[PDB]
Amino acid sequence: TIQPGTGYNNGYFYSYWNDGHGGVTYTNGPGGQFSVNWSNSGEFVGGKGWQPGTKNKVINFSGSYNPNGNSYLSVYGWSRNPLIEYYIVENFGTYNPSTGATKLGEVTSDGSVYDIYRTQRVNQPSIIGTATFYQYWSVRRNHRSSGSVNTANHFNAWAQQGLTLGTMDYQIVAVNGYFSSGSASITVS
Ligand SMILES: O[C@@H]1[C@@H](O)[C@H](O[C@@H]2CO[C@@H](O[C@@H]3CO[C@@H](O)[C@H](O)[C@H]3O)[C@H](O)[C@H]2O)OC[C@H]1O
Repeated sequence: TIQPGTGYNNGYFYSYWNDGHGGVTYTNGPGGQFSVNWSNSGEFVGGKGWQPGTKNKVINFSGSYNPNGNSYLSVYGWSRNPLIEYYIVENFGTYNPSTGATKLGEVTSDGSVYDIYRTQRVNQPSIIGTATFYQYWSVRRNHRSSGSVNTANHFNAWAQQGLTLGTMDYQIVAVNGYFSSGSASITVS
């Protein structure tokens, strides 16, 4: 079990963040493996991957994802200049993160269609401090907890629709949570 923060474990970059509310335990395991157990958490996100990401990485993931409430399983990361928080959402709990959001396209990739959206966070935490910034989403229609993600298909589709990315910062397979409970065990490569 580890502190919120970033670093490397068994060859993989990890990032683990929470809002200080408690109720979340994040564990690094062998190789590309990590687990998350949470109960009446606040806001958090953690996982394993790369620092920096690339714009054509093929990300593989496998495991078990059992949210009880608001939670996502995604390819998650950031760009700088412009500052963008992005998600390729493979599964989720009680809330589709695109609810109420403007649909800006579709993309077929890795066995499913995905719907593309853009949202905005206002004076929220980020990799550069409190800021206002856009979020890009691909939301998979066919939910799963194992597979491969050809990231170039999403980044290219986003760019086509006017959702461009800057320089890549980190890029991980992550479990997100917002005031919820659950467990998950995921292996990345
Ligand atoms: O110390 C800083 C770290 O705390 C800082 O971490 C980033 C903080 O913002 C986090 O993003 C939130 C995760 O939840 C999403 O649901 C929200 O939309 C985000 O606002 C991000 O994951 C962390 O990496 O990085 C900067 C350090 O100096």
